[PDB]
Amino acid sequence: AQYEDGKQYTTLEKPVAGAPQVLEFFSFFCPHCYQFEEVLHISDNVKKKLPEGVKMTKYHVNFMGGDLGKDLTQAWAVAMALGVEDKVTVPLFEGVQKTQTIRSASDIRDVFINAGIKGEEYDAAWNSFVVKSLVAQQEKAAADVQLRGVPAMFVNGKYQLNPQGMDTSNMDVFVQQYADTVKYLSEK
Repeated sequence: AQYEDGKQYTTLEKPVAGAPQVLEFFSFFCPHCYQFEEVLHISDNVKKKLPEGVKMTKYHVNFMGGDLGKDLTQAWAVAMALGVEDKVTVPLFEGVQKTQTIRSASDIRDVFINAGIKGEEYDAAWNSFVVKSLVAQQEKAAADVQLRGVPAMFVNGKYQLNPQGMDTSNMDVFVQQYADTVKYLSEK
C-alpha cells in the first residue's frame, strides 16, 4: 500500500477510547517541537487539510526540563483556559530555547504580561481549579499513550504519526506528507 503501518505511522497496541480526534503533544524544551512550530507550522498545515467537523488538541508534557517543565504544563493550561495560545507559543519557545530568558515561573509569567494578559487575570487562572483540572487532562492524555517522546501526534487514539519515515530533503514536502498522512488516518 502507499500508507503502511510502521511506515508513516504506527498503530497503538492498546487503543485509547474517547480520545481527541487529532491529539498533539509537545514541550517548550523540545527542539523538534520548536521547528514544528516556528519553521514548519505543522499544526496549522494539518488544520488546513483536515475535514469539516474535526477538532484539534495540543498538550504540553512534564518529562522535559524538570521543575520548569511542570511550570510550563501549568502555564499551557493557563493559555488554554484564557484562549491565548496563539499569543504566547512563540515567545515561550524563544524564551526557553533561543534567548534563554526563561528560568523561573516568574519569567513564564512575564511572557504572558508582555503579550498583554493582565497580572490579576494570569495569577487567578494560574491558581484556579479549572487550570488544575486542565493540567490533569494533559497528564492523563499523555499517560493513556505511554508517552516518552515529543513531538507526537495521535489520530483518534489509535494511530501515531511517524515522521522518521518521511523524506526530509525538502521541508515543504515533509510538512505536506505529514499533513496528508493525518488526513488519510483521519478518514481511516
